[PDB]
Amino acid sequence: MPEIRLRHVVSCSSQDSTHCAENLLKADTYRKWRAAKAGEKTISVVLQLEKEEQIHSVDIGNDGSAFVEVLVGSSAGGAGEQDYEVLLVTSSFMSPSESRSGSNPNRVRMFGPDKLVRAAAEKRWDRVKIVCSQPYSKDSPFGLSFVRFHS
Repeated sequence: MPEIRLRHVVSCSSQDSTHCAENLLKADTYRKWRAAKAGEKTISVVLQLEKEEQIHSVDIGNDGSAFVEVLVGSSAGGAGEQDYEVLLVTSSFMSPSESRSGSNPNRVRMFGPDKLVRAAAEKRWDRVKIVCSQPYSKDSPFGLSFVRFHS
């Protein structure tokens, strides 16, 4: 099919035990991504792609988040987490105020071809780096409701 699904969280830089970033593998179940701790200032989570393919459109739901960046890369080599290419810079969906109880505390957004670099999006990748950014928590953890990709 002309879609892209996740397999497992290859790399991660912000995930808890029960609500770990691996919960993103089950976008339709009963668990989402939640930073390993509270004080959601900036969390990173690199997920793997069940198959190396290109990227034409992406889907990510914000769970009290505000900025969401996504990088692309392949499992080739795998020396450091800096051998990726900025597929789509951080996307601002919410703010650090409505995430509490002033406005939409949760919203889901997506990306297409215009939001992805053509020089890289058309390159077959099989790894993705998702990094959320925005200081909205302090005692309770949070992050994304789910993450998806589609060619």
